[PDB]
Amino acid sequence: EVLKPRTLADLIRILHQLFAGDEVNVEEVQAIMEAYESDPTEWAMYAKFDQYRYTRNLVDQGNGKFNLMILCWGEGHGSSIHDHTNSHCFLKMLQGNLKETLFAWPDKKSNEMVKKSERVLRENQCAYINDSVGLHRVENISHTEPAVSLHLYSPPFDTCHAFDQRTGHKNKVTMTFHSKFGIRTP
Ligand SMILES: [Fe+2]
Repeated sequence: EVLKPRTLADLIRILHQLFAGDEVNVEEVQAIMEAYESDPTEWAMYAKFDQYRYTRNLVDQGNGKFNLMILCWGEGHGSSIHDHTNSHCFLKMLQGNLKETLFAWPDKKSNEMVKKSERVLRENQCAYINDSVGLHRVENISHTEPAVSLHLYSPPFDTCHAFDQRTGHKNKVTMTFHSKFGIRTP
């Protein structure tokens, strides 16, 4: 029932077709990303880790329609609470496991932020978020093993906001790439 890519290259090809138009079937993209069976022989060239924080590694620019990247989570690495600046955001597990915590948006007043959902993403699972869904934080569940995830953002974006869990106040953050196309960045 679901088109199953046999390789990461197949998946990218399919994604080029699915984002060529103006409409994006979210459930269709999600099912097809999920159907790809993570194969580290195919993506190890992108899996470039850092000791202290997670890294973002650009895989494909999707003809301007999306960014496809691989995120490498060291032992214990996690993100801040953040938004996704009005884009579609798909995240699929390639190795290990991430805990996703969804947060409600803050309003004007200062307040501890409210959790709306908490889950662990299973092997090969693809999750979806946008700003209407909520904010989230994601974290490697393991302090002894890495996690690796495949992210697709459409349209692409280079800035987002990080949120202080104690108050709801936010800061603009510029996103940076650790590598592009398997090549380390300055
Ligand atoms: Fe995110």
